[PDB]
Amino acid sequence: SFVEMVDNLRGKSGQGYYVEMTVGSPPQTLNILVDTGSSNFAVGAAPHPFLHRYYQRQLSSTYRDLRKGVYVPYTQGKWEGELGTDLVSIPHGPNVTVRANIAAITESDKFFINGSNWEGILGLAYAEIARPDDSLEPFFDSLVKQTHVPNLFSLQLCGAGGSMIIGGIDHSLYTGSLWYTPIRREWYYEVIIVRVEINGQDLKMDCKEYNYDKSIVDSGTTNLRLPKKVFEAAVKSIKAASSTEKFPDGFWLGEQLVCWQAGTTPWNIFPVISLYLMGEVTNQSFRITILPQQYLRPVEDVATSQDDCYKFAISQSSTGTVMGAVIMEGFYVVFDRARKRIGFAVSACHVHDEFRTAAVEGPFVTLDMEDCGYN
Ligand SMILES: CCCN1C(=O)OC[C@@H]1Cc1cc(C[C@@H]2CS(=O)(=O)C[C@H](NCc3cccc(C(C)C)c3)[C@H]2O)ccc1O
Repeated sequence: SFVEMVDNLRGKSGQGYYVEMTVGSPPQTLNILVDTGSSNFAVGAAPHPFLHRYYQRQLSSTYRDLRKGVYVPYTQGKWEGELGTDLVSIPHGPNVTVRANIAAITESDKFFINGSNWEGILGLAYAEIARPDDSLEPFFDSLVKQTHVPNLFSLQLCGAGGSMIIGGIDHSLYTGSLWYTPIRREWYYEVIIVRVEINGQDLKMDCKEYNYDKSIVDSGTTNLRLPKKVFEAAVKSIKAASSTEKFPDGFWLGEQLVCWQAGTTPWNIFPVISLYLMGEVTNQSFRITILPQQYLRPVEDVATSQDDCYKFAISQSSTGTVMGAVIMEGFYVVFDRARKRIGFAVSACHVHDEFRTAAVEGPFVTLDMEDCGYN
């Protein structure tokens, strides 16, 4: 019965993908950002310039105050509020109702986005990174304990809406085979990258550099973020491959956006990036290939024209590798919590390049993959 959940997501990689939910009795409708990069369920509970609606605890008869404060600092943006519990449901999700923890946001800073269309956030990662501490059971954990919903979900983010299949895998949302990588540790959705190639060229770095100090799958992050050393190597390789044309130094920093005559974007000059992930069997891995149409996020024409403009969706990180929404977009991603693994398959709503195609290929042989994990 996953068909009811197909296409239940809206938004983009820039402002975030969100799903509709209801909290309290009577049910209060709110759009909630889908974030596999955090573990707190929180909604605006007070007026805000960017909010068109918010959670009103007083109007809910099922609301319960936990008499405890909470705050959450994200890489960018933060909020604080009061903890409590209330009945929660997902209209275009499993037909169930569960009591989960809810952080009523009373104050925030650079958290809500103007015009994003969402007023809350659904942290889908594990309790280990929940605030104030791992005692605050995350939404998905509550859902799985209180109902018969299987312990797993899948995300199909489509750039250029999308689907969040709660409790299973919808075989009609992807093509080819699903390839699985182990979830290294249950806190963020941590994985291990064992090799990286640009246009078939191996970056030739100590694979530990790829996972320094970790690598995570974050639907709540827009770009592909890479550790300093890896970012520099990647940019250097991407520059050479596209040396045909020159771009502002600010462009490679994700500041300036490059434009081209409507339909003249030189995709061919931009290389494909292949990230190899640790597999399920000894010395085995697989790779996902990212096309330029993925790491070149399209943006509105800053001018008064109508030319195709984009922003370099690859940026430097100091908190490890982050496989964000722009990476997830070409693929169907299965967060198989039950079997502690993450699956990747070519999405039905994949990118359409002329002579190239985003892919998930295997199997590959890779020795000493364990040494790729950072400690
Ligand atoms: C798809 C579009 C996503 N977006 C984005 O990147 O910036 C704006 C936009 C929407 C948006 C998303 C988030 C979720 C954050 C984003 S982050 O870029 O901050 C990485 C972090 N996950 C990793 C992380 C990093 C530090 C601390 C924590 C704890 C909460 C466990 C977790 C994640 O939860 C918070 C506020 C927002 O306005």
